[PDB]
Amino acid sequence: MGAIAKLVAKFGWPIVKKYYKQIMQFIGEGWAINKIIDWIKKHI
Repeated sequence: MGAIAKLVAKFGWPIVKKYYKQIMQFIGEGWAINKIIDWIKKHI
């Protein structure tokens, strides 16, 4: 528990919904907790 929420409390609800096709799409494999974070911020 707490896979996508990690990006919500960090970035924002409306900020994760835009990159939901990537974040949740990555975790499905075996990403880390220090990846999706630096990833989103890097994109935006």
